[PDB]
Amino acid sequence: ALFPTPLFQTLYLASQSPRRQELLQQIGVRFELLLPRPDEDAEALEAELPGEAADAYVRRVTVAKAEAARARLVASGKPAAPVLVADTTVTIDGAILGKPTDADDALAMLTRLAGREHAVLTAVAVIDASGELLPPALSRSSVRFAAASRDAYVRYVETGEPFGKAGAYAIQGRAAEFIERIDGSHSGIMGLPLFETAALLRTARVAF
Amino acid sequence: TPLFQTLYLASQSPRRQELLQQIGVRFELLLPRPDEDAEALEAELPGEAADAYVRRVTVAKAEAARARLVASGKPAAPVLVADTTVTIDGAILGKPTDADDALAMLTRLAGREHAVLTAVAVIDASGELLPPALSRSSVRFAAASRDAYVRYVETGEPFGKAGAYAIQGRAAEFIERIDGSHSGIMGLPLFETAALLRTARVAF
Repeated sequence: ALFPTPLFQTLYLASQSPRRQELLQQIGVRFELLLPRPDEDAEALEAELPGEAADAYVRRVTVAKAEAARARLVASGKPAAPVLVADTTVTIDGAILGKPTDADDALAMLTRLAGREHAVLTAVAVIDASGELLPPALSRSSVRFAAASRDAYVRYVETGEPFGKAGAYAIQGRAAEFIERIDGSHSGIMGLPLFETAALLRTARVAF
Repeated sequence: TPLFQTLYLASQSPRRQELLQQIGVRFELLLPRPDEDAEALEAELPGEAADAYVRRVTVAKAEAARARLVASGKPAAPVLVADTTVTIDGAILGKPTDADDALAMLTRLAGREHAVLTAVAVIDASGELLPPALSRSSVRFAAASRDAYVRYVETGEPFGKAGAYAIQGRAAEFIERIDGSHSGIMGLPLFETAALLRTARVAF
């Protein structure tokens, strides 16, 4: 691993996520948010295709996010620097789990995860300062939930933590009470795998 | 039913304090008094296994925390302690003594798998020491390079941590993979800790 001398003090972060922001701060990366303009439909890039495996999906979506972020940068007229994006999916038996629509949905997702392993996959992509897409990296992790009990899961849902979370849980919150083990990358599970992200940032000559 | 709204955490570690707050548990602290040699509790025994070491030190911390509670005159409530060690090739790696020691530790961990063992113990409000729990994790470091380890030591992040790295900091850059518990590696394994706290009737 040969790290060339850095040329860029600041990275453009094309992410609204507080977790991804926190994880960049954890490795000492300075960043400027570069968020989708009012006229951009950022949600459209995240639609799945049919029969598409989860690893294929998250990679594809991450590449599109990267391309949209770079086009955003060109149109802003702001000075050239690398741009970063990422995407995360939570799956069990190949099925993608989204955010619960209500308490009963949250309960049903958690009872599905309970007593089993599931996979959390995060892809990260960086477009360098000259506009070249670097190879996206995929972080694969598994997460084991205790069987616990229905009442234990109801009690968790009643805290409200499941809402807005893919798979009805957050690893960095109260759900840690049910997580027996993980295998892979805790930062990856949270939405930005730091080993692979650091590597892309050294390649893109970002100082940290 | 939970009976206690709060417990005592007998720990000076910012990481253990943050982790406990993460699961929504309210806590006061029982910190060592200035004239209490808290460091001597962590002395290894000659030829002692890492596993036995962390267990034994955690029971000793629990009993010193019991005496602190008693001395303080504060009300009965549960008491929580934990201890963490890093091990590779059967050897125990503690907190580095200086920058040279931190570099020697990291050089020993580079390109290899090591284990991080954290024991946790709770004394319930009645004064009964519950069975301790042990969280075992493994961590894989990339080879990286001497130079890259030198720069990391330069940041100061190795100091105060067993094995001379902080998983929740810049060291994440050379950690390829973990298996076990990220909170356990940081010093308070939340799965095992939560279970003890439910048994001790702490509200959260």
